[PDB]
Amino acid sequence: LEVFSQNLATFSKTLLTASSKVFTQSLYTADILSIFGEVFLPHVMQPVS
Amino acid sequence: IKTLYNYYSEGPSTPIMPHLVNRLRGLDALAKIDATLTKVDMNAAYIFALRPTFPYSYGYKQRFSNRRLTTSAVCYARTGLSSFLTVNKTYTSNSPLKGGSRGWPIFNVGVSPHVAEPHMRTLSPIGLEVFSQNLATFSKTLLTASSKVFTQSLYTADILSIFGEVFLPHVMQPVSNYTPILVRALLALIHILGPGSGNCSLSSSIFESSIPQFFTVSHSTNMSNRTRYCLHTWSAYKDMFRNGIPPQSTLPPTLAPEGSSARVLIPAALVTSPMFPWLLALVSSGPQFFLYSKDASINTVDIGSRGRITSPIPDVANLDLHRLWNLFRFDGHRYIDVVIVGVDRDYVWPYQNGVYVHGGKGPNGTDNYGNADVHDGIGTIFSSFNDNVNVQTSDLILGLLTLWNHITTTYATEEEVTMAIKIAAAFALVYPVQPIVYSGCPRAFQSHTSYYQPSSENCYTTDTAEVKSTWDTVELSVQVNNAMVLGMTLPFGQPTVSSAQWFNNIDKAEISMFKVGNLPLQNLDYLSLDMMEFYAPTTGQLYDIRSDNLILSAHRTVNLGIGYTALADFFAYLASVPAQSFYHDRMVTSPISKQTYSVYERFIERFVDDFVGWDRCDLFNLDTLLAAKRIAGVASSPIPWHCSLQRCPLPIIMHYTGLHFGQEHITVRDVEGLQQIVMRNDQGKIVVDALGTAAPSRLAVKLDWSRLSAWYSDTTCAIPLSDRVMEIINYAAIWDPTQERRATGFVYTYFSPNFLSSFNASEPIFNTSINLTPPYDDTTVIQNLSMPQMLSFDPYYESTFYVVSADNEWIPTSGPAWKVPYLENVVKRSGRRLLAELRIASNNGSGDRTFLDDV
Amino acid sequence: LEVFSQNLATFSKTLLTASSKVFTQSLYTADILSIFGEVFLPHVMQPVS
Amino acid sequence: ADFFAYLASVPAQSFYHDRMVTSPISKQTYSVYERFIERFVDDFVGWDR
Amino acid sequence: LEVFSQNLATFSKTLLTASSKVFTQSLYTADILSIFGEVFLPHVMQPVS
Amino acid sequence: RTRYCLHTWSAYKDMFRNGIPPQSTLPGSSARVLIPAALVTSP
Amino acid sequence: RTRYCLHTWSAYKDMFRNGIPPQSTLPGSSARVLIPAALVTSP
Amino acid sequence: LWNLFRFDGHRYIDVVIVGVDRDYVWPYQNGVYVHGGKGPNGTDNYGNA
Repeated sequence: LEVFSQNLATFSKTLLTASSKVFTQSLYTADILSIFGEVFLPHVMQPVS
Repeated sequence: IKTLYNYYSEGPSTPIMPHLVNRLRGLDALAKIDATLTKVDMNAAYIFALRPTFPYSYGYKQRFSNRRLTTSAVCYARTGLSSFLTVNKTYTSNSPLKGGSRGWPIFNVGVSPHVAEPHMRTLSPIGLEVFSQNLATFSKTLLTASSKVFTQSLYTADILSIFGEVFLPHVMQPVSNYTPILVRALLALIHILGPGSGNCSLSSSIFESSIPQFFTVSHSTNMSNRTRYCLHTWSAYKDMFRNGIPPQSTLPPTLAPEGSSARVLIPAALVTSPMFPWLLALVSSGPQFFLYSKDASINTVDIGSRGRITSPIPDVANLDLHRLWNLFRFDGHRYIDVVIVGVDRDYVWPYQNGVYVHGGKGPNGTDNYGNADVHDGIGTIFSSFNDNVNVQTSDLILGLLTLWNHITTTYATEEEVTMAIKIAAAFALVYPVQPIVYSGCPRAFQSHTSYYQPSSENCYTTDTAEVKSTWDTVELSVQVNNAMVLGMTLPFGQPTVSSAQWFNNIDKAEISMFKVGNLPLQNLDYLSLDMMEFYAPTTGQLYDIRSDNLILSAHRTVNLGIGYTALADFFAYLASVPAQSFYHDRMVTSPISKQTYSVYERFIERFVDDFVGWDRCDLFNLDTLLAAKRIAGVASSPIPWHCSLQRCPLPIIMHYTGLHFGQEHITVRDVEGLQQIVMRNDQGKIVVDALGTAAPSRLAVKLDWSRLSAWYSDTTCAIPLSDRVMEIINYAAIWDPTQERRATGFVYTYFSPNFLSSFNASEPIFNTSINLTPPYDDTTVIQNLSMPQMLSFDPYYESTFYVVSADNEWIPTSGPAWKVPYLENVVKRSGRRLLAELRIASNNGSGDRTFLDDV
Repeated sequence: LEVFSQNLATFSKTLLTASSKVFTQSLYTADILSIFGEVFLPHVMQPVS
Repeated sequence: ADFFAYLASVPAQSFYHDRMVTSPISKQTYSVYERFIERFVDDFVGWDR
Repeated sequence: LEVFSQNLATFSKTLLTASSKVFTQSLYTADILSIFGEVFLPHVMQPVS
Repeated sequence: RTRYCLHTWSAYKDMFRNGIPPQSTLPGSSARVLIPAALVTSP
Repeated sequence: RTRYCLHTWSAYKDMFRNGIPPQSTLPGSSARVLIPAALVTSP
Repeated sequence: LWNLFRFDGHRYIDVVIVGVDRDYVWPYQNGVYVHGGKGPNGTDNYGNA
């Protein structure tokens, strides 16, 4: 949902609501966010499977 | 709401400008919703957008026809040069070529003193925080949008400092306007591809087979409107303003753009975009490079008078095919500081090798380059624009297609696009000199004329396979070439006095102080701020497919340019503006040219303010009209000044104005509008004694527009092909009592037989297999699309003249006694019909009239 | 229908995500739609046969 | 078509090899045969004549 | 009118932004207005002719 | 006769920059038909 | 007669510190007129 | 009568010309060089006023 907010609205620090760096090399940092926003935009816009 | 049927059904009203402007607005609205631009093939949507065809049905009538078999068909007018054929740069030999001009005109456009009015905009969440910084005393709660999660992005605190330092006016008053760059984009696309009818030379026989697929880039220092570029990173650019203010400083912001010393902020992620070189263009001064067709042999074609298509024109070897891109000169920003934001000290310029960004990577491994080198022209950078570079049409327009896709979707509103289309329509097309054919006078009035012999002017064709029309008697000498080069016009009729000439091994351009128009500058601050996401986007869409794409927009501006040309021709036949007032010798032949220009500009200035909404003097001026020079050894043809500024044929004018010239206005039967004209000589013997009918006054046409319809088909005759004798001369003449010798003939602006043969195809493609032969051909007439004779021969003096019979047995009120043309517009392109005109004898029995009379 | 409701959706460009790829990369890009969606975009916009 | 040719009085010799050299009456008969065919095609087929 | 409503606007000086340039730099500065706005400021304040 | 050019989807994609044009170009290539591999074997 | 001095906007700006004074100085320079380049060519 | 009158106007005038390049040519008198425009011997950015 935060990636959806990134792709839907102009950037703001309040949009970053779920990411964290407490856990290292996990699926919850900002580079995973960039991955989701870069190579999976269709599935962010239309979550379907 | 309205359709082409409704527009073709209705005619002009007594207030013409309130009627013509509304009709043009409705035609533009129709052009908006016309499809045939997205799903169709690439070089068919382009050809439909840039070379629109106007259907029409011709036909002529005769008095005593016995089983006369005629063909009712549909033709497609089209006008406008799609390109220009000149001699190649390495010709020498100083000899004429069949269709090769020694030089081409330059329609130079200046910088408008007016500034496009910007409209309101809203700031991004980061921009609102900069507003809070500039509006309130500092607090840590004011910093609400910035973050350091994303490195070297547009959302950290240094970007905030940039916004607060060099863009404070735009933070306080968020405002933007984008019509200048849209105008330049539309003009660039249209000139690169070429609008019009496909004719690509001073001769009306050579055409362009289709839109070119390959271009070549050529460089010429002498005749290039180049601009200077400097490249910096943001750090070095800011550092160069620390020890005082250097000369030519771009640091202060701009609200009213000024020509020199501009600057643009370009993010690093957008430098690599294909739209960046086109964005540096369309705001700079142009053309910084010349665009040619890669091959002029597989693209140029020849059309005969009968419709014979010969592909290789006789002199393919020594000819270049300039696009309209090389015939236009634009003045924009002359010095641009391209400053890249979010870049370290080893940037490396991506496009051109050997070009180093100030503050970036140095020549040989060094970092933080300390030189702000100035590059002359956009070809020294952007390796795609180097000399002798061969480009495919897709790999050259794509960036443009990208740029227009972004601005019209993210940055600009629909009103800006509409204004851009309306403004760009003024420079959309280029038209050659107007040719005319004087029919002469009947032998009965040989002693009462100053213009007895038939003549022709500006009638040039190069086809040799078929028979050449006798009217075309133009030989392309140097003097004639220059005289016709000084004769091309724009949609509003403005000529140019600037020219270029590249041959032997020398390129030389003469650019006069007078310009054909002016264009507004693009404020680069709006571009920079939009490109850093400082403004909120206008729309969240990604594609302009469903709203104002580049091809549909360009189609709209081409339609509006042809409409401007048609309305200008109509205004010429409203103020009695002669064609000869727009030739090379317009400033010395007669002092009445200024008087005609007064009324013509009165019409144009009312049209522009009522429809375009821009300053009139920026789109049309008398500066180039009044700066005529005359070549030297070029003499004017002995033709009376009786025809207007017709640039497009009659069907286009009727389409854009509602003029009706059908067969209902041709009289066949008959109470006293006749007058006997009597003239005696010094011996008291009557020497004329002929019947005549008074030509209508412009007031009468104003109160009844069918008077103009009847005035046509009373003075109009079909143009003969093999002989210089018309069938109207044997019966009628023009009698002007205020003239010393009171008899004359008809002037009849004349296009070509080859040009009208090109009208047969429904799409402007002619390679080998297109059949341009006339429909149902049986046996010598070149078709009359010429507009009637002017209702007045003086721009200010109102006097009455007559159409006078010449034989004895013809009564002018009984109807014309020759081949009398008639026209219709026709929406649905139908096929050939073989019709028969017969006598009515009360025993006329035909199967169709007997059994097919139900409907 | 997925492609149609996709290209019709409102995005906010922003170089963080891939929506900005229609600007930084040619407008005939397949990183927001699919390759087939990019190819059949004109016909997806006007479905006729 | 044969019935229309009878109705429009179209001779059978207007469709031979010498239809154009014999006498111009062939085109005069075509000028009515075409009307008959055009009406029939515009009333039944619905395609361009 | 842009220049007039500009110089009439309330700012908070603060050396972070450019409004403070009328203090740290001569009061005839063109970093808040434009150069033309700075030049025509007295006449923008009182438009007469 | 008419000219036919046979490719694969992966090979046809690699001809152009990275994707194939929405509108087919001029030169063969005047027309383009996309056939799933399951329909090619049909009579 | 009167004395005329012709400059350009960019060159006229560089005479002073960085901007040109709102009030013209004493010495020529007793009066100043700003003309857009499109109006200079007018008769 | 032009010669019979004497008027007192401005004695010193600065013609500025805004929106022009560094190769500007004075279009009214040969041999007259605009400061910041075309120089005497084809030069650019003329330095003397």
